[PDB]
Amino acid sequence: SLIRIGHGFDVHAFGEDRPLIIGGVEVPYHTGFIAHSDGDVALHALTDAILGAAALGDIGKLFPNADSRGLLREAFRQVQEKGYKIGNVDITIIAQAPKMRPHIDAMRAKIAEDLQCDIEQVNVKATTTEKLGFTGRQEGIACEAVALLIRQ
Amino acid sequence: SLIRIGHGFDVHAFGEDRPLIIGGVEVPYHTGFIAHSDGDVALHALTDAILGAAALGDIGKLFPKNADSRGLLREAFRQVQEKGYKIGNVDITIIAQAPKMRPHIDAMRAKIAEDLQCDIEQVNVKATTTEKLGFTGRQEGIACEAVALLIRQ
Amino acid sequence: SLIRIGHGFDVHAFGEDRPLIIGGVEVPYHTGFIAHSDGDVALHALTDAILGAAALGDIGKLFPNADSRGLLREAFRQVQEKGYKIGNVDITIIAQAPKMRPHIDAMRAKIAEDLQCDIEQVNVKATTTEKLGFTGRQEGIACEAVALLIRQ
Repeated sequence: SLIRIGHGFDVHAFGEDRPLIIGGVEVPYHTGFIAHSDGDVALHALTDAILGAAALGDIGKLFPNADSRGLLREAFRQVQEKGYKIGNVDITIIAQAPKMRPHIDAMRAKIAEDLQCDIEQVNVKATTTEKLGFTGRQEGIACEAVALLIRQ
Repeated sequence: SLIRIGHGFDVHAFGEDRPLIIGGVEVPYHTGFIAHSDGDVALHALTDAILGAAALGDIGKLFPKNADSRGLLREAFRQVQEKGYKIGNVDITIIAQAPKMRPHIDAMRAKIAEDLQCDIEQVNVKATTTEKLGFTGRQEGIACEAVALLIRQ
Repeated sequence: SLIRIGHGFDVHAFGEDRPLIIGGVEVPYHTGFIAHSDGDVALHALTDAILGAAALGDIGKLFPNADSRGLLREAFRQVQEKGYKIGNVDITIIAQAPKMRPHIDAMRAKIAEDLQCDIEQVNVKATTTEKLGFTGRQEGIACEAVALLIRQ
C-alpha cells in the first residue's frame, strides 16, 4: 500500500504536588494520577495515529520518554524506516478551556518541524464538551487525532 | 495534496428556555449550557472534519449566521473548493442515548449531499449509544464524531 | 471512488448474572445493561467503520449475532460486493485495563483473517483515560476505529 490511515486518542488527568513534613523531613506528595510524561495529549494522540497507520502498535512500543516531542520524532523516524512520509494530519484537542487558538500555529510549526513536512499538512483545532463529562468538569483533557501516511 | 483526511468531534449539552415575569416584565430564562448555534452536532463535527482535512482550522473561523449549521457547512465547503478540493467521502457517527433515528438518517444524508455538492452515496451517517454510560448515556447531551476524505477536483 | 474512509465507535457496559430462587424455581437474574452481543467493542467498532466507509450504514443492518466475527465477515462480504478491499485498519481500544498487549497480535490475526488481508494492514492499540470517565471508573470499555477501503 502507498497510502495509510491512522488514529489516536489520549487523555491526561490533572494531578498536583504539595510538600509535607513527615518525621522531620520534607517529602513531596502527589495527588491524582501519576504522570509518566509532560502530559502533552495532542502529541501523544498524534504519535499513536502515525504509529497506528503504519501498523507499528502505539506509543507503548517506542522505548522498551517524558518529552512527547522526542516520542513524536521517534515515531516518525520508524515510519520513515518503513518508507512513509506525512500526507497530512489533523488534531482535535478536547478541553474545557477558552483561548488556546493564540498558540495553535505555534503548535503546528513544531509538529511540522518534527514530522519534516510543511505546516500546511498540519491542522490543529480545539473544542469543548460544553461542561459535560470529565473534560467538562475539568478533571483532565483529551485529544483525538487522525493521520494519513503516503509511500515515499 | 491529492488526498486529505480530516476529523471532527462536537458536543451539544441540553438546555432549556422558560418564560418568567420579573419586575412586571416578561423575560426569557435559559437553563443549562448557553448555545450559540442550533446545536447540530452532526453538522458541526462534519464541518470541522472538512476544514481540518484542508488545514483551514475549525468551525470557529467561518464568519468573524451561526443559528443555522447548514450555512456554516456550505461556507466550509466553499472555502475547501477554493483550495482545489471536492469531497471524496464522509462518515458520521452520532453518539446519543436514543432509539429511532434511522427514519431520519437518509434525510440527513440528502441534506449533507446537497450542501457538499456530492452524491448521497458519498455520505454515510450512523448512530450508536454508550449503553447508558457517560454524559450521553445519562442523557445530559449528545455528541458526534466525523471523518472526511478530500480529493483534488 | 477509488479510496474510502470510515469511522466506528462502540461501547460495552458491564453486566453480571445472578441465579435466584423464585416460586421454588431457579431463574437467572441480570444486573446492568442487557447485552445483545458478545460485547466485543473492537470488532463492532471495526464493523461500523468498514460499512461506514462504503456508505452501507452500520452494523445494525447486517442480519435483519452472538458472534462479532460473523458480523465482521458479513460486513466485509458486503463491502467486497461493492468492489472494495481493505487498505488498512487502525483500532484504539479504550479501557482501564493493563495486560492486553499479550493478546493484541492474536486479535490482529483474527481480524486479518476475516478481512482477507495481511496482518500488516491491521493495527490494534490500547490506551486508558487515566482513571477518568466511565471507562476510567471501570463501568465499561470502549473502542474507536478507522478504516481505509480501496477499490479492488
